[PDB]
Amino acid sequence: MADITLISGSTLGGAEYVAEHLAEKLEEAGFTTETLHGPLLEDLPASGIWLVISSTHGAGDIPDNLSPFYEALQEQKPDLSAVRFGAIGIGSREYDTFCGAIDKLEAELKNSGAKQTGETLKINILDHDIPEDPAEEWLGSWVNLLK
Repeated sequence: MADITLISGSTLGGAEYVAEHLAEKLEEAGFTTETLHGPLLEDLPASGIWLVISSTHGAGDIPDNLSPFYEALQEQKPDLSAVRFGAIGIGSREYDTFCGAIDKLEAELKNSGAKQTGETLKINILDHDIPEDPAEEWLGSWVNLLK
């Protein structure tokens, strides 16, 4: 069983790498985890502390792995007023769209009544594979709020 189910979302695998890396740090922090590839709303209960991670294909298109979640949310707009979530966008950051794919997924969670925790992370993958600002630092700020 997990207590922070991550919601991995890439076609390339970049979000799967970041999700696995984050999940390891969470396990060392003492919290149980899972790395659900592209789950749907009908496979997530209305209460929990989730962590949505999405590639951005350069144009704001969410990867087809996870993009149906945006549609499943807005089509049903259930009460989700006890979901907490985190949000990460990943992509080649020199593109015109700019870790913006994640915004749609978080917005419909927010609209359904959920709320974010921490702040939204950006992860450039064009040139480096993140250089210098670990997701580990951001995760520290997160566990400090979700406790």
